Amino acid sequence: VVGGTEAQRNSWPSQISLQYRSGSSWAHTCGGTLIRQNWVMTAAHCVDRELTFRVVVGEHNLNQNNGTEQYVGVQKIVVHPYWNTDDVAAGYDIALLRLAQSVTLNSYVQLGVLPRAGTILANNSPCYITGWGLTRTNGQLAQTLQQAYLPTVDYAICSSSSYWGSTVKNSMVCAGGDGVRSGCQGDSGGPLHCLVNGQYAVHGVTSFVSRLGCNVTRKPTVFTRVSAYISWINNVIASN
Repeated sequence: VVGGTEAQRNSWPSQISLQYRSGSSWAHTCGGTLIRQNWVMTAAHCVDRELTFRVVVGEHNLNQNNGTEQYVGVQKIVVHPYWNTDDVAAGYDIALLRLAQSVTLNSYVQLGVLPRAGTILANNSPCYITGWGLTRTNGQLAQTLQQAYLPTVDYAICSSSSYWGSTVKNSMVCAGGDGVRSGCQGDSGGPLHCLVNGQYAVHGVTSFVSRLGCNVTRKPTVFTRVSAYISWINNVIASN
């Protein structure tokens, strides 16, 4: 997250860190949202590499443990069947991870709230992106979980020629694009949390930013629209 602030440790308890095995260690690569005690929602593109993945729930500072972490292996990966790695503009950038064990819920570890199927946000709706992604274009991952206020940019604006043009689809949510705050590499897969009727719900799965940089005016961060995939999510979980 470029241009954000450190979150409170209990603000975003559905946020997970998706990590891969790197030698004798583990490295954060992506975010995700805990959606059952044994299922995480992330971006398809985060799992294109055939790596060994784990999920960390309750995490806050990737560089300093505080005793609220739980670590669990990824047991099964179900990528959206229409995802194509070489065509992120086509959409379908979503995947579900079944965890090896169910995590324990507490004030740091909670299920994310998903929207009802088909819900679209009015333009300029209030949302926050969260994650450990780069804090500057070509920078480094955050140590502490970051948040940034990123109001939505509706489809009509986001798909206009000076924004994302035909790269954005109605199965996506755009947010931000001021040139100051944005997602960045390493935020992918994580949530866009939007305040509706007094409650935050996870309306987005971080999918892409511009090739030119993370915080780029008229290139809002682009998320998979969770509410386009409710039936898919429920069908995968019921089948597995």
